[PDB]
Amino acid sequence: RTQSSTGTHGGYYYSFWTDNPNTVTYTNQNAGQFSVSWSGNQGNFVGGKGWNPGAARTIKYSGTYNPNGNSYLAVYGWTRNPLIEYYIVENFGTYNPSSGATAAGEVTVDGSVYDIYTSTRTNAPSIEGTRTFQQYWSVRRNKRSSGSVNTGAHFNAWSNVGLALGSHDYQILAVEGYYSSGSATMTVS
Repeated sequence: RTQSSTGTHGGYYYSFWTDNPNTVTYTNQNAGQFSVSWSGNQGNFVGGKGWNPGAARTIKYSGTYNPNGNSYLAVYGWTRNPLIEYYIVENFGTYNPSSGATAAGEVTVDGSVYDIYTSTRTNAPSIEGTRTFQQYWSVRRNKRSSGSVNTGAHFNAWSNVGLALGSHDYQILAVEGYYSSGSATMTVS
């Protein structure tokens, strides 16, 4: 029992995916706002609002992020040609989502050091089907739940490590949860 919902709402692209629709409720709200509540410590989900295609843009977000357990808050997106999955992690709960990726330096932007990581996913699900692709991570040391993200500074930092980013696909401010509980209301602009 999986559910995937994508579209445009309030002038913004949105995406919500879960393998347990009964324990997670995603609500599109006006403009770049969305809410997610999840309970019962059951199920995996990722959802949020943003843009398709993405770009090197300044992403402003504000709201309330109240996880209880395994969860993160991240700018999240993809490129093609080459195929790259990337995460700018602004906050997380009890597990660092970068675990197992390879350390690849530091970048200081938007009020904090971010630790950079890279990984390779081999025959894994992608926006293009089963593929081998590169992942980039920036993980904020100073966790926060509102602010601005200069995505281009991260893109440039990643390009000095490995492959440069390709042509943008979607780019969202995402809330994720993994067998946990919580609630969040975020507004992107």
